[PDB]
Amino acid sequence: TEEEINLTRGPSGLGFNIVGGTDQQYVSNDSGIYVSRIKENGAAALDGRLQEGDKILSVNGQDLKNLLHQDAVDLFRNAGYAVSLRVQHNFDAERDALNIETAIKTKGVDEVTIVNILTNRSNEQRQDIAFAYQRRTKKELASALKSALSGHLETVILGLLKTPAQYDASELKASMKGLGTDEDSLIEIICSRTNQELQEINRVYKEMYKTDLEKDIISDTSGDFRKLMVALAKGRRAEDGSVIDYELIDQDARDLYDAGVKRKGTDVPKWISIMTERSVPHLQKVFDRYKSYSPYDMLESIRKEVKGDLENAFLNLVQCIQNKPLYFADRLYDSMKGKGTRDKVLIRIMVSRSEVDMLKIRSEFKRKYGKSLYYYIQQDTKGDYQKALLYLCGGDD
Ligand SMILES: [Ca+2]
Ligand SMILES: [Ca+2]
Ligand SMILES: [Ca+2]
Ligand SMILES: [Ca+2]
Ligand SMILES: [Ca+2]
Repeated sequence: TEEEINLTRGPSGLGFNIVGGTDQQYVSNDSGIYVSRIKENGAAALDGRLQEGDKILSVNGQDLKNLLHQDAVDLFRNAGYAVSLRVQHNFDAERDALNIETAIKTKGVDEVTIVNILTNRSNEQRQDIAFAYQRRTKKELASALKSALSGHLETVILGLLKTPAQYDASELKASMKGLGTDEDSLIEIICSRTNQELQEINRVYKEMYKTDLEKDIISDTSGDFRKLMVALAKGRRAEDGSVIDYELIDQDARDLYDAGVKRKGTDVPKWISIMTERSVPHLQKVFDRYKSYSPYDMLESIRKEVKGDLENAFLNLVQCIQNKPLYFADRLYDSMKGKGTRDKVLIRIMVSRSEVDMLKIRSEFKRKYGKSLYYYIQQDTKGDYQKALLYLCGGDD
């Protein structure tokens, strides 16, 4: 609510304290000026309209806009004795929840407004919106949208309503439930996640499904492929050390060579040890030093040495080590380049990465393919589903 308040200044000021400004912003999450306290017997106290927490929108009939804290203090002191204040009595989450509700309950469902809200809010902001929606309607927002939406738009929106660890845990469960294991989706998640992401995934997975992620992996996988996936999911890769171990970079490169191209067969345990335990910056230098010894680089060496799920997992792993944004750019390109769309891949990347490194993915994509990721999404998808993806993309080029 907005009310205009007229006060008369006395020798002790207008009678209230202010906080905020462009140089604060950590006290209010924006640049606005807010009333924090009302001094008793001051002008604002006897008037009774000004409240603690009000946002000062206007003073003497000028909209406060991008003011430093001292600039607002100078504005309140030079306003004269008769001052008019246009005030405003997460309120953002409460508003977004109400509009989503009216959108869901609009005849035919306002899918546009739902997308415009949820795809243009951060993940934490979406959690707040979910809290306010359930308090107001006594119904779960995802459940409501699951009935309201359909098709690929439902998949996107429902994915966005999960925390990052919940979404990754649910996609990992989906890739193993039943008899057919989706190795591509399992490999994509396990290979591309950081130690911090995986430690939280292992925690959330246990809470959601009452079973350790490692145990579901052991059930649905076998062979060296099982060993590589169990190793990566532990999320205890060496953290980036302060020193570059050149001796170890060269020896690791020699060990990868001797384990594969140089011999008949492959010492797969040796490959798993090096590529899961060493830090990522160390392994990037290892893969370059490997080119000094081998006529084929690490990816070509993998194609020549192993096959099937093991090959696919190693190829995805080396790409993520070498260049994670380029990895997702290529997977995005693969999901869209030919007939139809691999929507499950396209959606999972856009949901999971839009708030992590979507600018780097778009940069790599545009430089490699000459057209923006935006463009490719535009061509391959349609409708509010397309609009959702384009918002997660963030912009053209
Ligand atoms: Ca409609
Ligand atoms: Ca539905
Ligand atoms: Ca299965
Ligand atoms: Ca070999
Ligand atoms: Ca296509």
